[PDB]
Amino acid sequence: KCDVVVVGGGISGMAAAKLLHDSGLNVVVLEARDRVGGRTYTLRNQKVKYVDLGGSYVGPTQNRILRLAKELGLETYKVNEVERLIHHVKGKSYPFRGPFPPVWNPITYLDHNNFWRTMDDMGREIPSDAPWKAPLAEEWDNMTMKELLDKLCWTESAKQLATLFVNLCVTAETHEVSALWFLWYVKQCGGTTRIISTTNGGQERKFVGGSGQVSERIMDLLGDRVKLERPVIYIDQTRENVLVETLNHEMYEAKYVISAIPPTLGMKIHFNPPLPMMRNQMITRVPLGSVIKCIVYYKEPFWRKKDYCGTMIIDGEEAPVAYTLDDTKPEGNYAAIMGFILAHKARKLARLTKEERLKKLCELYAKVLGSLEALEPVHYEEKNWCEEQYSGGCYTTYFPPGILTQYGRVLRQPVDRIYFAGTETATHWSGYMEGAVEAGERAAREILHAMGKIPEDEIWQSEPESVDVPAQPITTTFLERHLPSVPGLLRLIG
Amino acid sequence: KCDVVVVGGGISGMAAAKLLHDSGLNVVVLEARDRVGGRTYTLRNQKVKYVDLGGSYVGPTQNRILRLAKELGLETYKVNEVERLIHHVKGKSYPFRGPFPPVWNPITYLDHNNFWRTMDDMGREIPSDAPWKAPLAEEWDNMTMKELLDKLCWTESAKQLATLFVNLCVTAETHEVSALWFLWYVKQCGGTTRIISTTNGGQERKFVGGSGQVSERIMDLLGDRVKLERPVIYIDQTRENVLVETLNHEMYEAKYVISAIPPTLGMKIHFNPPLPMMRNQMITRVPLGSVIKCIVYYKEPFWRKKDYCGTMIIDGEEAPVAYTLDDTKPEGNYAAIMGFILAHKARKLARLTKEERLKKLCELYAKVLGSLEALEPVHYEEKNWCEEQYSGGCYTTYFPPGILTQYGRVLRQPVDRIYFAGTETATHWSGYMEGAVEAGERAAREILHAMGKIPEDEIWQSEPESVDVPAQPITTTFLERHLPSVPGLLRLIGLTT
Ligand SMILES: *Cc1cc2c(cc1C)nc1c(=O)[nH]c(=O)nc-1n2C[C@H](O)[C@H](O)[C@H](O)COP(=O)(O)OP(=O)(O)OC[C@H]1O[C@@H](n2cnc3c(N)ncnc32)[C@H](O)[C@@H]1O
Ligand SMILES: *Cc1cc2c(cc1C)nc1c(=O)[nH]c(=O)nc-1n2C[C@H](O)[C@H](O)[C@H](O)COP(=O)(O)OP(=O)(O)OC[C@H]1O[C@@H](n2cnc3c(N)ncnc32)[C@H](O)[C@@H]1O
Ligand SMILES: CCCCCCCCCCCC[N+](C)(C)[O-]
Ligand SMILES: CCCCCCCCCCCC[N+](C)(C)[O-]
Repeated sequence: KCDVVVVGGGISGMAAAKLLHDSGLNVVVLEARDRVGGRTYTLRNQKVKYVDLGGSYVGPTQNRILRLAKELGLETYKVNEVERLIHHVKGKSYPFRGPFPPVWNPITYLDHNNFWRTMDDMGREIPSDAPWKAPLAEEWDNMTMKELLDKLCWTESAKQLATLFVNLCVTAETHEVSALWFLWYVKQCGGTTRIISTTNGGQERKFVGGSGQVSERIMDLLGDRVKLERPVIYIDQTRENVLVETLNHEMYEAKYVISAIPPTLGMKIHFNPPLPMMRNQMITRVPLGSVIKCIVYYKEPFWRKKDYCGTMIIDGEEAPVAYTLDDTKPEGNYAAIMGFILAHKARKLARLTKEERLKKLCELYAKVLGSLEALEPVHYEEKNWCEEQYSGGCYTTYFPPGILTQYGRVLRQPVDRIYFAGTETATHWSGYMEGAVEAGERAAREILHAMGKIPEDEIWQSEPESVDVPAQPITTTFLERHLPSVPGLLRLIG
Repeated sequence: KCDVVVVGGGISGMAAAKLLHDSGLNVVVLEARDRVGGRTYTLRNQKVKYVDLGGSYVGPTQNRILRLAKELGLETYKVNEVERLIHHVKGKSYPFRGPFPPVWNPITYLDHNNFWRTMDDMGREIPSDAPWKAPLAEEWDNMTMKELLDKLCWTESAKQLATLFVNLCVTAETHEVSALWFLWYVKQCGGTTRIISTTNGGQERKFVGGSGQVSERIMDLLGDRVKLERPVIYIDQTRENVLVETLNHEMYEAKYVISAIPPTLGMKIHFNPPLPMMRNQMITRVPLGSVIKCIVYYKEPFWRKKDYCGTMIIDGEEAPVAYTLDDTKPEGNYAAIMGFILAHKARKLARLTKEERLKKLCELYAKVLGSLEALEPVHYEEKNWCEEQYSGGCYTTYFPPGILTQYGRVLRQPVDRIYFAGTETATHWSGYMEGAVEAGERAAREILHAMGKIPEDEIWQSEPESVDVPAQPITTTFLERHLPSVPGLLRLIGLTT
């Protein structure tokens, strides 16, 4: 008994399922896996209490997920940043404060500052709405992030940090991704400072008890309406009602469909009539990134006694993990260090066993933190999202050179009675649980409008700022704004 | 009755289905569409007699498809190249002979000759077998064709021809594709001259009566064994026998499976257990190209009376088609001009209607050939492969930067009892009907060897050269081999100063 069938049981699909349900429509969520959540997964066991193996951090400006979470009963806590962060470079650890690791060489400094600034400068020229309408869309999209970096960075030290920055943001290589798309990505989160910041940015907080809780609690509000172990394999739009068919043979009929699965994963559904050419091809050109999330558990948060907060930014090819955060529960309990094994390394180290990875991570953390204690883990958890069939990767989808301009506007164009959600279709914090909410609700409202229940006026809604997580605005030093680039200085002579 | 289930009813799947069948095994071909052939499709109707709307040309060195075709009863005929070809550049038409349009400016000449030569030089370093083992695999793979071209080409005239060359070979933009992969592609066909040549190259000949005939005639040899309208949707390897399930609900059980569908199209099958991480992700990173094949029929082969053979190479953004060949049947009958609408243009002009495209093609062919007669088409056929669900595109699969080195060796690595065919897994003329044969048969022989019926020794077989289409070898002028590059000349005169 269905007005709308939502494909996809993740935050986006649930967010949508709920909005429709709240508005008095009969919905149904068909979910392939034996669990809701998708790219969020909260493991619960005795050694760990709870742990986010998937999507986890939420921050200021991410108002939608914060709102939906509150209403569903959930609370946040601050990720630990009281003590010092560590930038570990060329085999040595240098402690620091603030978002960016400091650089002492005045030339290198000019270069670094210019890089971050130019990402943001370039970004101001790309609309979130429609990145392909950027004045230099063609040029920028026809060129990789590695190219742009090779051009923009006069120092090896800045090329390397920039690379790490790209690797960490989108779990792909700089040579894999289009410049236009990457620049769009960063800007639709609020620029470099917002995206890279723990305190006052994207990694500020986590949900008490896990984020799996979000889509779980929505499943509760919907009773028997969410159907687990139901992978959709066929959508048929020939008749008056849309027929949607699952791998186990059940048939569902609906006036409308929200597809809230990752773009490329539409490949997994057979369509009748065939999809329009643009979409048929678009969905083969949009891969997801590669990451292993790893958590190592320790008797005590030892790092803090050495005045380290747990954050490590680790340069170099040999290091299996480039970025860590402290994962100790808000109490002091269950101390842990979180880390990502990114991009090409997620492929290299997947060859090893669970134990061999644990060993490599510990030896690293031991070197970086300079403490024997890191060699004594009390427990370990990991997830390699590269092997998930109904995910395709993590965190999100990336666009190779040339594809955003050409196939861009396809992603959220309705196909008859199919409407498209999922975070990759958001316009603010796309890539994140936030985007998942934006997209989920907009797609729902699109259907509402088609049924003539709300005006076009009302499809895209703005969101009131959170009271519990107010957003400090981002500011820049006069010197930051005005210092020359390395070439610019060379030009200030001859 | 199933020892091996073949998914994929195209030339590769059939080539395979037959090899196994001839060796006394019970096979089954499960095919999604209501026809075999796949990326070959031969339209038959009264206005046209027959027309290849899909894969069509065969040439010297393409011995496998040539052999399989002969044994199946088929014959070839030469594509028309008797008269002059046309290079149409900056609004004007310049007739010429030989494979390459001539260039007169001595500087530009050096640049052009060096470009073609360097494609081939770089290629000699890449193993067909395993392109990712090239000495400079990382560097080359991390970089797009547009990048390599921007670096290699000192003249705009050469950048443009090189771009067209890329567009035409792989139906993609230079900025879309990895340099390593592209250089591999060209070299596994026999280098630039072989790939671009009509006479004595890849476009020498067509099959009399169509190429759909190839897989069709194999369907005949197999009786009721090919099951049309059967799209596979689930493969299950948990048990002793592999279960394969179709969209209409039928179950098939087999000791082994050949998947002979385009790599990325495996996405369309749900697996149990899940695929290994590498494949699972590989198959999202491997798109197919974009092309519309367009044939315009005329009362007579009028071009020939003007001493033009029908070949047009057309530079420039405004032209909807960059390359045409003469499609007149070997008799003189049903005169026609064949042309491709490539890459980004395939997306742009799909917006228009059948008639609007015809008009644009006619106006172009009229300008290029300089004859009002082109404005008077007697009939028109077209296929836009971009809209094919069970194809994904045409002609073949292309690799974006970074993917070949990382995900390369995954393409033809067995997954338990699944073995992988399809042309994208060939090593000689991959991308082509030839490749489809190579890969089909190798896959089949892989299974044969797993059952201990033939030695490992015998999985990859070499192929005797055709008697009807012998291969003239490729040669180069002394001057071609030794003329400086543009930079090389700049160097050569900076050693007087
Ligand atoms: C995995 C990853 C993601 C991630 C992260 C770290 C990693 C390791 N860290 C994050 C961070 O800390 N902050 C944040 O905001 N997000 C972070 N994420 C990204 C985040 O997980 C995603 O942005 C978000 O969860 C996306 O949600 P969405 O709903 O848009 O996509 P999904 O979660 O994958 O849900 C899709 C559901 O659809 C089901 N599915 C797939 N195919 C089918 C078929 N064919 N039939 C029926 N159902 C299907 C999937 O199973 C899934 O449940
Ligand atoms: C389309 C294109 C191709 C082409 C060409 C021009 C264009 C417009 N010109 C060529 C040229 O002149 N010379 C040449 O040698 N080849 C040319 N081609 C390329 C050529 O067609 C291909 O290289 C070759 O045909 C590839 O064959 P292969 O067998 O390897 O791949 P396929 O033909 O697509 O066959 C696949 C079959 O599998 C079926 N399928 C797909 N999905 C499923 C599922 N899920 N279940 C069951 N069956 C499935 C497809 O329908 C297809 O029949
Ligand atoms: C200049 C420091 C180098 C970059 C530091 C910022 C780390 C980026 C964190 C992005 C993590 C994204 N995600 C999904 C894990 O939240
Ligand atoms: C230097 C002339 C410009 C390139 C001319 C060669 C045309 C390449 C033909 C490739 C066609 C491939 N295919 C599949 C249609 O056979």
